[PDB]
Amino acid sequence: MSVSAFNRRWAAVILEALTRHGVRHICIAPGSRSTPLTLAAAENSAFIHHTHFDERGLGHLALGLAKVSKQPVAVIVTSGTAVANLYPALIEAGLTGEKLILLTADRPPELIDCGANQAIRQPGMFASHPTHSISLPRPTQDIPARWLVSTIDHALGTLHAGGVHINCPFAEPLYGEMDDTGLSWQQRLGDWWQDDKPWLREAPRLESEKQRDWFFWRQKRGVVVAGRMSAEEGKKVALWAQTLGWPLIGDVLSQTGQPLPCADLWLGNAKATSELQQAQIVVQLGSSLTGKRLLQWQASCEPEEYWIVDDIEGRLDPAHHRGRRLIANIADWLELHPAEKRQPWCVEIPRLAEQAMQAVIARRDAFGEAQLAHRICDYLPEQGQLFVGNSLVVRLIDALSQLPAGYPVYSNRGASGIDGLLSTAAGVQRASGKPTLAIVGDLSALYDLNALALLRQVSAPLVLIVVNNNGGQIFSLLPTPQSERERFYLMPQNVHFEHAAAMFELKYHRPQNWQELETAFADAWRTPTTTVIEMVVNDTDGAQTLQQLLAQVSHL
Amino acid sequence: MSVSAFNRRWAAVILEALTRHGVRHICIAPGSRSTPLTLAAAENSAFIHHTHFDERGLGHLALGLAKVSKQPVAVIVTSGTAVANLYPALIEAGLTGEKLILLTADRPPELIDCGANQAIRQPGMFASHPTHSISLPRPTQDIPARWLVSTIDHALGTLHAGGVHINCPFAEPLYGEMDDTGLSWQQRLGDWWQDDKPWLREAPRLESEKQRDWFFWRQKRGVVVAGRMSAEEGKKVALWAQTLGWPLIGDVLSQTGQPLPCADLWLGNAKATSELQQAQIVVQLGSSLTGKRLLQWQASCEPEEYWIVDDIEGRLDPAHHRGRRLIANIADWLELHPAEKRQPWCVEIPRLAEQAMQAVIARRDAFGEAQLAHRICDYLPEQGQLFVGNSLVVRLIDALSQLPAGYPVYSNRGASGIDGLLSTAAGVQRASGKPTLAIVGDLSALYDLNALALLRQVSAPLVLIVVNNNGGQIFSLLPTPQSERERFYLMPQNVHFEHAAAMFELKYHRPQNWQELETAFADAWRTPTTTVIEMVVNDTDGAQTLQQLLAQVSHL
Ligand SMILES: Cc1ncc(C[n+]2csc(CCOP(=O)(O)OP(=O)(O)O)c2C)c(N)n1
Ligand SMILES: Cc1ncc(C[n+]2csc(CCOP(=O)(O)OP(=O)(O)O)c2C)c(N)n1
Ligand SMILES: [Mn+2]
Ligand SMILES: [Mn+2]
Repeated sequence: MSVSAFNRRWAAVILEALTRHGVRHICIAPGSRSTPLTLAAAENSAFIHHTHFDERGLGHLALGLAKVSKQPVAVIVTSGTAVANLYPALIEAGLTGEKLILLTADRPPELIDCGANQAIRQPGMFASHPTHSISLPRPTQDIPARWLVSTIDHALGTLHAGGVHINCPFAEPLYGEMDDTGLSWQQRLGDWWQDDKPWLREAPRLESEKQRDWFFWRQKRGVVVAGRMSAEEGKKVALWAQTLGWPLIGDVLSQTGQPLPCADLWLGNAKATSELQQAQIVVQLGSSLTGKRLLQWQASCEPEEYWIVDDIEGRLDPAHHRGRRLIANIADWLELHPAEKRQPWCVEIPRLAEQAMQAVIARRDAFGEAQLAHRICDYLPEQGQLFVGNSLVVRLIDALSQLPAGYPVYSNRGASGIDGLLSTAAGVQRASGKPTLAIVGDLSALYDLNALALLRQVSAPLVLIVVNNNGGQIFSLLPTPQSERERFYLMPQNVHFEHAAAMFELKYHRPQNWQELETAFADAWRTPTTTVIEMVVNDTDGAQTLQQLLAQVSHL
Repeated sequence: MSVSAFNRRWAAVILEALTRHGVRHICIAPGSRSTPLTLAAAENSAFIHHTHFDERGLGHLALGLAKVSKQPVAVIVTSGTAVANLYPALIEAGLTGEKLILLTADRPPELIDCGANQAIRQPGMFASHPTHSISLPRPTQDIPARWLVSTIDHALGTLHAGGVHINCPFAEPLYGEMDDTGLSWQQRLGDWWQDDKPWLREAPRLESEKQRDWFFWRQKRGVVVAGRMSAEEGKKVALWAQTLGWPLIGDVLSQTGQPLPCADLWLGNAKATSELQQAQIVVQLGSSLTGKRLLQWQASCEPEEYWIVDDIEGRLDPAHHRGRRLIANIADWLELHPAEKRQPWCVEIPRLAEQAMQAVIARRDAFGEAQLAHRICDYLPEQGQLFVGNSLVVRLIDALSQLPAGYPVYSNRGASGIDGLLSTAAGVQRASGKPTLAIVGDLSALYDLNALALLRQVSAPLVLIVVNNNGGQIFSLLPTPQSERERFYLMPQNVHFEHAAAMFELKYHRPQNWQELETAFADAWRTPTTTVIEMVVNDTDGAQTLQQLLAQVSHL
C-alpha cells in the first residue's frame, strides 16, 4: 500500500545485491529523489560511506577509490544535472577500467517531458560510455524481486572493466514511516538475504590464449615497453626484460624502476633509434604511454610484430601495427610466457641513457619545476604512493626522474582530464590508507578547487604540491602561436593558494628554496592530514629546460 | 597541401557561418585539439571572446550570456572530458530554451578506440539533449564549403530553442604557418564572405494559431498563473489579468508585480482552494512554477480547460490536464487574445493574500534568511537585475516577498541544478551590463567556487550574497528522517567565505545586523566590481519560519 515503503524495499534489494559483488565503498551526494537509495545505503552495514556536494568531484572520488582498491565502487546521486556531472569520471573509467556503479535516481515515467522540476531524460544519457546500462522500470510488486536482483547480478557479474549506469526511477511519496509493504515481496528471495553470494552467478572470464610460438619469438631481438600496470607487475616486468636481454623502455606509470631512464631524452638521439631499428618484435605491457619521444618512436617503429598485453579490452596501438592484442592480467601473462636467460643485444642505448641522466643531474640545482620533477624520488613518502597530475608534471617526471621499482604510482591518464585530480587523489588516499604525495598544476588545482573539502579527511598524511607557473604552461612547450598564446592557451589566473588552504583549515607552505621545501615535507608527514605546498616558479622555465635537455641529449 | 592550414580554413567557415545567425559571444576553454576553432574564433572580429579554465563553468557562463541576450552563444572546448563537462549547461538549455552552440574539438576517426590519449567517442555523447546534433566529417577539400556552411545554416536557422552539438574532428598537424591551402576552396563561396546573411536561409516559424473561441472563454471564471517570462511580458500579463478580473497567481520568476503575494502561504488555506474550485478555465503563461502550494494546487485543480502559453515546446503541465498547449511568444499571444474589461469574480482570495503578507511582515525583524528573502525588494539595485539561486532562496523569495513588476529576474530553474550558479550569474551580468544582485546558498557557492575567478571581471557592480546556514537546509524543510539528516542530506561543510573572496581579490563583508548589511550594499554599488556578502544564519531558522507562516496562514 505504501509507495514510500515499497520504494525503500526495492532500493534495499539493489544495494544488498551490490554487496555480493565486492562493493564496499559507496559515494553519496545529497538529494531528495535519491532518498530510497541513500536510506538503503545508510542502513546497510556492509558499506563505507563517503559524501561530497559536487557530483563531478564525487564521481572522481569514486574513481580514485576504485583505482586503488580494484573493486567496484558505487555512487548515488539525485535526478537532474547531478547525474550529468558524473560523466567525466565515467568516461575515464571506460578508458582505464575502474568499476564505477552509478545509481542515478530518476523521476518516474509519468513526470518526464512534461515540464516537471528537475526531471530530464536519463536512460542512455551516457551513450556508449558505460560498459553496461540498466534502465530500471517504475517500481512495482508485480515485478518479482528475483528479476531485480538477477538484472543487477548480470551487470556486475559480467563486468570486465568500466562503468555501469543503473537508472533508478522512484515515484513520490518518498518519505514516511516504514510499514510492511513489500516485505513478503522481499521474502520471496528466501535465505538469499543471509547469503554471501549473488542470486545469479554469471561470471565468465575474458582472456587471450597463451601464444604457442612465444618460445620462437623470445629468441629474436625484442624490445619491452612498459606502460601503466600495478606496482608488483612493474617489478616482474623489469626482471623479465632483464632475463630476456631486451631493452626495457619504462613509463613513469610502470613502476619498473626505469633501468634505461630519461627515455624521452635519449629516444631523441639517432644512435638510439638506429639501434632500435634492429628490433624484430616489440612486446608492450600496459598502455597510455606518456612521453612524446616514446609515442613518436612507437608510431615509427616497424618490427615484424607488435604485441600489446593489458587487461583492458580493445585496440591499444594508435599506430595500428601488424601484430597482436592480448587481453590478460600482466603478471599471469608473464608466467605463461616466461623469459629464458639470453645475452643482451643492445650496446649503445645503455650508455646513452646513463649520459642522458647525467645531463639532467648537471642541472638539478635551479629551484624550478623541471628540477622538482627530477628530484621527486627524494620526496616520496616511505611505504607511500604517488598520484601524478596531468599536463607538464607527468611529462617532466617521466623525462627527468627515475622512479623506484615497485613504488606505487596512480594517475588519470585515460582521457588525461585536468578536471578531477584533487578529488581523485582523495579517493586514492582513502582506498589504501597510505601516506600520499599528489602533484598537480595551478589550473588543475583551480579546476577541482572545492575538492580541498574532501582533503580535510585523509587517513594518513597527504602532501598536495601545487606547481604554480601561472597558466597552462604545457602550451609554452607546444608550438602554439605567440600572438594568441597568453589569452587563448595559457590563461594565467594570477592567484595563489594560501587562502584556499586557509578556507579549508589545511596546513600550507610556500617554500622559496630546497631547504624550505625539505622542511615543509618534514613538517607535513607528521600527522594524518593534508598539507598544501605551493611551489611558485617562473612561467616557462620548466618547458624551456625540457627543450634544452632534449636538444643536448640528441647531440650526444 | 598543409593539413594545419586547411584545418583552420575549415574552422573559419564554421565560425563565420555562426556570425550570420546572431552569434556575438563565444566562450573558449584552453586546449590543443581545439586550435583550429580557437584560432579561427580569435581572428574573427565579429566576436566578443570570453575564457575560463573550468569547462562546466564555461558552459554556464555561456548559458547566462544566452539567457539575458536571447541570442545564440558559441562555446569552444578541446576533446575528452572537457566536452563532457558541458553537459549540465546543455541540459538546462534544453529545458529553458537558451541557444548554446557547442563546438567540440575531436580526434580524427583514425585515433578513436585505439588507446590514444584524450580520445573518446564524442558523436552522440549528449544523447537526446541537444536540439540538433552535427557530427562533422574528417576535414577534406573533397567536401565543398557550400556543404559545410549549409549544414550549419540548417542547424541554426531551424533552431527554435536549446543547444546544438557540433562535433569537430581535426587531424594533426595543428600548428604551422598559414599558406594558401584551402583558399580556393573557401573562395567557392564567392561574395558570401562579404555578406551579412546565411548561405542557406531556412527559418520556418513555429507558432500556435489564434484560438477562435477565446471570446467565449474570456467571459468565464478564469485564473491566470504566471511562470517564468520576460520582464516586459510580466507587466503585460499583470495588466491583462487585471482587465479580465481574473486572479493572478504570480511566480517569483514572473515579474508581474505579484498582486496576490505570498501565494505559497494563502494557497494553503482551504477557503482559497474552495474559491478556486469555481474556476472554469486556467490560463498559465510561462512555466517552471516555483512554490510547493502552487504546484499542489495546480495538480489538484479541475477546470474545464487548462491552457499553457509559452515559447518553449512540448508538454509543460505535470498534472496532464485536459486543455491546450499553445506555443507562442507571450507578448504576441496576449495581443492575439486580448482581454475584455470584466468584473473581478474572486472575493476571498484578495482578503487572504493581504492577511498572509501582514503575517510575514510581522516577522520581518529577525536577522535571518527568511527575513532577507521577504525584504529583498527593498534592496534591489536601481536599473538592475536579480539572479536567484536554487534551493531555499528562490522558495523563500517566492513565498515571502513581493517583487516589483517588470524588474528583471533570472534563474536556472529548468533542472534547478546547484552546480553552475556563480558562472551563470557572471554571464547574466556581462550580457546586460547591469548592476546585479545574486543570491545563493553555501553549498551552491562551494559547488561553483572557482567561478569567483570569472566574477573578477564584471562591467557593473555585482553583489553576491552567500546565505550560509551550514548545509543544504532545504532538507530541513523536507520531511527527511532525522537520524540520517545531517550526514546524508544536509552535509554541513563548516566553512566561511572570507578566504575565497580574498583569493580572488574580491571585497568581502560578513554583516551582523541590518545596519551593517545596508552599509555593505551602499559601498558595493559604488564600483564596477563583485562584492561578496556572507550572511551567516542559524541553520534551521529559515525552514522553520516558512513552516510556521504556512501553518499560521492556513488557519486564517
Ligand atoms: C577537463 C580538461 N580540459 C582541458 C584540458 C586540456 N589541457 C591539458 S593540459 C592543460 C593545462 C593544465 O594547466 P596546469 O594545471 O596549470 O598545468 P601546466 O600545463 O602548467 O603544467 C589543459 C587546459 C584537459 N586535459 N582536461
Ligand atoms: C547539481 C545538483 N546536485 C544536487 C541537487 C539537489 N539539491 C537541491 S537543493 C540542494 C541543497 C543546496 O544547498 P545550499 O546551496 O546550501 O542551499 P539551501 O538548501 O541551504 O537553501 C541540493 C543538494 C541539485 N539541485 N543540483
Ligand atoms: Mn600551470
Ligand atoms: Mn545552505
